[PDB]
Amino acid sequence: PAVGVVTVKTEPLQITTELPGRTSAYRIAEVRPQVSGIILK
Amino acid sequence: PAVGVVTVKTEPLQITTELPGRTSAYRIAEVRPQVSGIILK
Repeated sequence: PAVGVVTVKTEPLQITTELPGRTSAYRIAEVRPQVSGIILK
Repeated sequence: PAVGVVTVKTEPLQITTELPGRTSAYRIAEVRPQVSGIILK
């Protein structure tokens, strides 16, 4: 009986959440006419 | 034992994005009355 052995200790682990998501500008503005009428150009 | 083969001949490639693009009118501008009231003619 001789086996490869790895004695266990405390190992700091920074592995953490890998979770979902969607992305957005910021920077996610719009252009809304504040003056009404016909678009000339 | 002979074998069919083909030597290389890369270098000339043209790739493109082909797909059913969505066409649209150049300028539509539906006519939305600047005024209220009945439609005469």
